[PDB]
Order: sequence, then C-alpha cells, then structure tokens
Amino acid sequence: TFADDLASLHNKLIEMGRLTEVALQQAIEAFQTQNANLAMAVIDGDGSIDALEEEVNDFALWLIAAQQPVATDLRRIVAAIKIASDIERIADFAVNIAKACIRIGGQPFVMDIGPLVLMYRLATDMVSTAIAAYDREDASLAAQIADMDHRVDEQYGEMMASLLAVAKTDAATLAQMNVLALVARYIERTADHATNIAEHLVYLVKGKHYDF
Amino acid sequence: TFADDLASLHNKLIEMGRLTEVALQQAIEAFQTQNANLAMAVIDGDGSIDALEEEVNDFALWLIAAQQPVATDLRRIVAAIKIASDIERIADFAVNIAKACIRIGGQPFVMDIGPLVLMYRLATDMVSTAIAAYDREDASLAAQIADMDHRVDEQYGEMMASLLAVAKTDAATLAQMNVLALVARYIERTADHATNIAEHLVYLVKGKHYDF
Repeated sequence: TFADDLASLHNKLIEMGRLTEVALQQAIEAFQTQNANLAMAVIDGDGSIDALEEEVNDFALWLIAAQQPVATDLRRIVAAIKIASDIERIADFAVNIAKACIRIGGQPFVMDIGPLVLMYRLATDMVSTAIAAYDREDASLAAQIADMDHRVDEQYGEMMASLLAVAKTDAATLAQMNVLALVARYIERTADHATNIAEHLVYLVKGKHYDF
Repeated sequence: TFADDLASLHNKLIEMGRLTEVALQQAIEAFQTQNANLAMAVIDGDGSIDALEEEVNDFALWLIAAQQPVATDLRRIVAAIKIASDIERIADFAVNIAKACIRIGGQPFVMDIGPLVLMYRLATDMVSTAIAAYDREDASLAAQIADMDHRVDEQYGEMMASLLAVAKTDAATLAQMNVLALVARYIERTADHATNIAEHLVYLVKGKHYDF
C-alpha cells in the first residue's frame, strides 16, 4: 500500500493547490470588482486549508516514522511538507488581499488597477505552474517561472509609476493608495513563494538550485 | 541523550544563521563599497551552508524515524527543517547580491545607494530577530518583525522614487539601474523569508498565525 500512500500524500497537496488556486482567483476578482460578499467567501473559507496542511504534516511525519521511507521517497515526503507551507502562506495572502478589498469598501479606485491585476495574475500563474511542476514532478518549468518573475518586477515598477506620480494628496485618497501598495506587496510575496516551491521541486530533482 | 539531540539540532540551525548573518553582513558591505574580492568571499563560501541544511534534514528525519519524537518535540524538529530552508534561501540571495555587486564592477553608482543600504540592513535585522526568536523560542518578537516590514515597504517606495525619477537615459546607466532594482527585490525576498521564519516560530508556539 506504500506506493499508494505516497500517491495520496501527493494528491493531498495537489488538492491544497486546487483550492488555493480558487481562493486566489476570487480574491482578485473580488478586489477588482470591489465585491464585499466575495472577499468574505475568501476569508470564511480559508481555515479549511490550514486544515489540509496539518493533515499533510501528520500523514508525512507518520510515514517517516512508520513505513520507513527510503532516501528517494523520503525526499518527496519532505518536499511535500515544505511545499504545503508555501501553499498555505500563499493562501493566506489571498485572505489578506481579501481583507484589503474590504478595507477600501466601494468608492472606486483613485486610479487604474489594470497593471496591478495583471501583476496578480502573473504571480497566480507562477503558482499554478509551480504546483503543476510539482504534480508532474517537472523540474524544468522552474526556469520558466523565473521569467514570469522578471515580468512581475517590471510590472511592479510600472506600479509605483502610476502611483507615486498621481498628485491629488488627501487623507482619504492616501489611506487608499496605501492599501493598493499593501496589495502590491502581497502579490510579490505570493510570487516569491511560487519561486520557493520551484526551488524545492528543483533541488528534490536536480539536487542543484533554482536559476535566476 | 534525546533531550541533548534536540539541543544540537537546535544549535545546528542557530549555527546556519550565525553564518548566513555574516554572509549577509559582507554581501552588503561588498556591494556598497564595491569590493569584488569581498563579493567573492561571499560566493566561494556559500555551498557550505547548503551543506548544513542537508545535515539538518538528515539529522531531523533520523530522529523522526529513530528516537520516536513526541508531538511537541516533533513540531520543533519539523519547524527546524522549514526554518533551515529559509535560512538557506536568504543565504542564497546574499550570494546573488554579491554576484550583482560584480555585475556592475567599479564605476560608482548612478545615484545614492543610501536608502537601499538601509533597506537591506532593515531586512537583515528582521533575520537576526527571527532567528533569535527561534533560538529563545520567543513567539512575540514576530509582531515586532511585522513593523520592520512596513519599514522595508516605505523604504522600498522611497527606492523607486530616487530611481525612476532620475533622468539620464543611456544603455550603460540603465543596465546599471536594473542591477539596483534586482538588488531591491532580493532584499524584499530576504525580508519575506524572515517573515516566513517568524510564521513557523509563531505557529509552533501559539498554534495561531503571524500578524500583519
């Protein structure tokens, strides 16, 4: 049943990702469309993934202590725990982009949220990619994720641009730009995690390190 | 000898941090002073930490499979592996800030690297803090690390500022600003990891989650 166990542990994770995927999808839509009811769907339904992560640690720790995994299987059980956390953190930033969507209520953005939306989706994809890479166990999608990162960078600068330029300085509108800035950061944390997941996937496989 | 084992596993990590600490210290000095010989000290002496991380996984995985850790001890052996990786990644960004220091040779910065230096040190401290928090196992230093983050944020904007403003557009000088931008990102990845380490330390202890 062993081989089967590692197959489910594998699906437990891929599962966390399927959900974090969704949560991410809505978190952004919720924010861009300014949908409070949606932002909440995101919050209320998150502790659920914290649940899966525990499951994934209990299960893995068990194997590591019961079925006595051999080197190779042991690395894939370990990376399984490191990746689960990254999926968890990402999911958490989602919950936060959702709280920020609320922070600002419904008084239409002080500027265009277009580049920010694309910066989010860019990162989101980095996740899908990284998780897909984990699923298939493809250690080469990584270097490709590297580029979506340069894109998240140039996308970011192009954020501070349309932001710290626009003059119309006022308490309410500033408290507004901040939330936008906060969101820009959670998108970069979400990206760095996809990258983190890519690192594991790559070390597990190539024993080498994630490229630029 | 068990209790003793967990004490050394604990010191293995605190050890990785003592070194990553240094590496970080020099990486920045090297860059700000533009010291190639130093940037190299950083590169050449890094595979050494990748070494410690392996040690920390082999050792922990062993306990988890040999001395049969009980719940509490088991969480502290697990977080021990998650944190080791974060220390590893941070150390790696160091190696990269060091490669970027070289990327630009010695033709004095197109602008003032003061705010960037402070943004680096700010993150660096977040690390020391997070690692110190791990050592003592103080789950409250976290919320304090949270603030050094808001500071890393406001410090960042104040980066794009003196950057995308300065007009003097030219191939060499641009290829120059980019490296600076790249460095700004590795500093933010280093911060998000300190934050990551803080998360573990907090979940392990409070079972709850790392604050804003």
